[PDB]
Amino acid sequence: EMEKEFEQIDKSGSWAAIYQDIRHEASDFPCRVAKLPKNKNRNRYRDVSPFDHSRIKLHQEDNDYINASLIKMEEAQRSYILTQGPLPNTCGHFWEMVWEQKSRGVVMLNRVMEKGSLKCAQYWPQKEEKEMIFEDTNLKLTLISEDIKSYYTVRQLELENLTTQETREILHFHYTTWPDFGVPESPASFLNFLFKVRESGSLSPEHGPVVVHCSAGIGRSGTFCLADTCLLLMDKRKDPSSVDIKKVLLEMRKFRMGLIQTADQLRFSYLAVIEGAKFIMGDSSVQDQWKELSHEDL
Ligand SMILES: O=C1C[C@@H](c2ccc(C[C@H](NS(=O)(=O)c3cccc(C(F)(F)F)c3)c3nc(Cc4ccccc4)c[nH]3)cc2)S(=O)(=O)N1
Ligand SMILES: [Mg+2]
Repeated sequence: EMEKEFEQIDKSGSWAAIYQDIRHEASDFPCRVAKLPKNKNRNRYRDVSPFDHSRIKLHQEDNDYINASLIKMEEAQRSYILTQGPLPNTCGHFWEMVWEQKSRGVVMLNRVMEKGSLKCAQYWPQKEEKEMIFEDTNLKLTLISEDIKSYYTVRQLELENLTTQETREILHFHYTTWPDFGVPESPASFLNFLFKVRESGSLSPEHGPVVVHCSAGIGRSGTFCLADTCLLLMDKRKDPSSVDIKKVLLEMRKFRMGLIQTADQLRFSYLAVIEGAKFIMGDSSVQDQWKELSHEDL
């Protein structure tokens, strides 16, 4: 039924109309804290703000603001923190959030520079011997190792609370070829990556919410979370054909504005879920097929 709906949307050529209807029906909640004058330099984009009700609060008394939102999907039983690409002055805040929320994984879907423009600060160390210290938050971050694939890289980071000396291993899943306002090369390349994150254990409820970000934390980040959530629901319900992706996206938009930024990212989300359903329904060949198709060992 999901592919029947997909098939009729394609035949009618109504992706833009469907997507615009979602934009029109999406929740509108205040973002008063994000808009306070003192928080202007903590926001990368003036039109992308976290709603007050779902924003992540830093545990510091000075200013607890960070442009990050808790997306809590009740039925799917999974939470995600979606945030913008950190700014030069909010990298300490970013890691303080990771620490305080007890996240185990960070999913990055953009590159630091895209088409001649900075989209995110270099918030993690590129070299083992050049660790980073965020003085304002008292955290130390070290690159332990990295596994570089053709379109994505997985890194092992060690985050240390300098005050208590406790250290934690943080896994960084960096998708390096997802164009801004665009889509992955194929459902296979997207799913291969998603399942790598799932298999790492990072999404387990024993850990805090995975932190997902792109440049604004809504387009690419929204696509990633929508597909994951829909696949979770299909695996959970007695009838996987009951999953209404448009309803799931409207639910996600109650927690952060603008998730899914183009009609084609919405269409791609359908393809990813339709393709991923094969695995949910049993198929044990699709995963290797996805890896092969993704050409990750290029
Ligand atoms: O696939 C994506 C889209 C990126 C993205 C999404 C939103 C923004 C916020 C920008 N604010 S602004 O300070 O660059 C900006 C730009 C224009 C107007 C504007 C106001 F509405 F006037 F505030 C703000 C931004 N770019 C547009 C382009 C766009 C146009 C039509 C439909 C969809 C997107 C709209 N807002 C930046 C990156 S992502 O990193 O979330 N992944
Ligand atoms: Mg070296």
